[PDB]
Amino acid sequence: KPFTLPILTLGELTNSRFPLPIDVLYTNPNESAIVQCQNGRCTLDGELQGTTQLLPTGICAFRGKVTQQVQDEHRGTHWNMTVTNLNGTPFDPTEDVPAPLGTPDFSGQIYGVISQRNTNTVPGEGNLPANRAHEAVIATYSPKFTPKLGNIQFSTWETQDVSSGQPTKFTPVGLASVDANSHFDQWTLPSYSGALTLNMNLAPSVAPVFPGECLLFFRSFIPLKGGYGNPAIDCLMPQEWVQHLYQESAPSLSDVALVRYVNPETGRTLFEAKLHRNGFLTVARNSAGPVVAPTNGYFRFDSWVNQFYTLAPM
Amino acid sequence: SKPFTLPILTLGELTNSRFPLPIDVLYTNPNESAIVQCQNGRCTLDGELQGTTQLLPTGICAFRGKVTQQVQDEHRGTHWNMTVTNLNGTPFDPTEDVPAPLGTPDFSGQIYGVISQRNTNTVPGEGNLPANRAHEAVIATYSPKFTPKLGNIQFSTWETQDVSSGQPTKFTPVGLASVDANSHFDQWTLPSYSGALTLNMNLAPSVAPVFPGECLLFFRSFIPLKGGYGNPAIDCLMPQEWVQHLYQESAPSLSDVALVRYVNPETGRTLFEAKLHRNGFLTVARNSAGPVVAPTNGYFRFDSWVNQFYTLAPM
Ligand SMILES: C[C@@H]1O[C@H](O)[C@@H](O)[C@H](O)[C@@H]1O
Ligand SMILES: C[C@@H]1O[C@H](O)[C@@H](O)[C@H](O)[C@@H]1O
Ligand SMILES: C[C@@H]1O[C@H](O)[C@@H](O)[C@H](O)[C@@H]1O
Ligand SMILES: C[C@@H]1O[C@H](O)[C@@H](O)[C@H](O)[C@@H]1O
Repeated sequence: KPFTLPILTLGELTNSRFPLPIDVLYTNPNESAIVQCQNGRCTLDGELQGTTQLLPTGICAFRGKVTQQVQDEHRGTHWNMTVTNLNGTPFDPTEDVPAPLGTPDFSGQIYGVISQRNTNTVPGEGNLPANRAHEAVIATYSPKFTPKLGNIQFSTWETQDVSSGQPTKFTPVGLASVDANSHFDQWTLPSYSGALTLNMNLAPSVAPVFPGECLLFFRSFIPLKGGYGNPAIDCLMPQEWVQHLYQESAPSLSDVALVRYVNPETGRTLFEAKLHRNGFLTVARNSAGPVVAPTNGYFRFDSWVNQFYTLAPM
Repeated sequence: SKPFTLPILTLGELTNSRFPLPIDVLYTNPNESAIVQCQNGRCTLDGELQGTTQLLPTGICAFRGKVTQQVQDEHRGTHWNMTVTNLNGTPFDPTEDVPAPLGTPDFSGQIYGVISQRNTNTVPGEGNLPANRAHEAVIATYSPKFTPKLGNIQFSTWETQDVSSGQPTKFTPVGLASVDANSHFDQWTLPSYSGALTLNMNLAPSVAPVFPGECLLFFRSFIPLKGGYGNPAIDCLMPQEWVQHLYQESAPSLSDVALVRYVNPETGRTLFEAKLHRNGFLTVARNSAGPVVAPTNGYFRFDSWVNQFYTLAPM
């Protein structure tokens, strides 16, 4: 079965690491961190890895139940919630995954909305349940962030109106802050089972091997609740590529696919890239920053090549 | 002729094309009195997007634009006029043959979400990272001030001051503010995209069974509530992944109807069959309302092109 990529353009792609559209292609050759994100991880023959799942609505989402308000040194009102799988089934910590699929894969203060729909109903209210929603923050670097253990903590501005024991949804929206105390680092993984524990079942780190090459990312700018900043989240492949590869399950005929970024209006190749078996792109570029190209551009699979292939410089 | 196909995503792997929600259940309601004419999640089987449908899951019920004015409510809350662009940031051209900017909500109600802003500019001499803010907001799509086809809408906030004019603004939808009587939630009533006395234009057509004994089959999602009582749902004709797939493939439609079977892969058994109509919606032979009780690892498989006169096996 022939390997293919979707023919979605850049303006028709979304980030696999946060629910955002792709804004630009981006490189950063001098990156010192190990790149080992856990969402947006899929091999070219369709094997999902890390915490990657298929739903755009599941990325950095949680489902579960609030148990109780809990004490925390930091500003706000804090709440513990058990978390299930996104489909509502109990999370089984013995599954070979780092954490429930969809769990955030970076250090930071994730801002979103917690909403609840009660299980019990009121006969006087048409046998309909009570609801509430409030803004919430999840500090993924907190020692109380333990999604692999089945529970996490979030904070609210709201001091009282979060109910215990009721079905709870977290809808991510952006970051609370990128100030010095907010520990935003997109390449630092959370400790999924808590402080001082080793993460397990990780999707592998990715890196260029060939001289002169660097990773190419699909970059999205992420909203902020407050403060100064222009934070971004870079994914290895957009969510639509995860979904496509998973569907197709095309055998990988070598370790490296040659892809061409094409202008469909003109037919011209803007640049070429290596698409590696584990699901990431490299290019021959010696600079950091956006790739300035039209958003109607798209990657086209050309052929299977190998580690010895020399890319034309961007 | 390029063969027609559906994605092999299961129900637990599909999302709603009318609001950013996972699909929860398949659903019928034969006795529905409203005309079904939603504008998001509209795609022909040969890949033609219709209505306000676009491809991004992040674009559904999203807005992009700039705030122009603050207006305090008589009683409570603050209203903000917002001039909207296309989601890709280019100016919205109202003479474009669409009902409204792609992604515009397609139903009456109070849509609850978060408005966020990232300022364009920084203060000369004063540090070079832009200022940001986000607050909860509500968009009343039934409001006379909801005129996205004219290039502007209004949202309201609890926040009374901290929303900036002339700065890039994003609306991230989250759910509904209310489903009380005064909140006018009706998923099949279209907004008046240009205001109340003006006719909507360039609409995707209404959908309905033709053949006796059939009813529409929907992909149903439950939508969060900011407050109050209720368990509101949003029904789409096809999930967003089917829109994306059909658009990609652009397979010619070889009859008016693609016969599809909902299959249990564990047993290989067909649970039921359905008609997938050329204009992009499903019907089944069912004479009851409510969820279809089936495993979420079940999925629709294309069987063959049939005629509109084909008689469905009763569900
Ligand atoms: C819920 C809280 O209300 C306050 O007025 C705001 O200043 C906070 O940002 C937050 O939204
Ligand atoms: C930089 C400042 O951060 C705060 O959270 C906001 O409320 C202000 O509007 C401003 O953007
Ligand atoms: C921003 C507003 O703050 C208040 O405390 C809340 O009661 C409202 O629901 C809203 O969130
Ligand atoms: C029914 C009530 O509606 C309000 O908005 C909520 O704040 C309460 O928690 C409760 O759900």
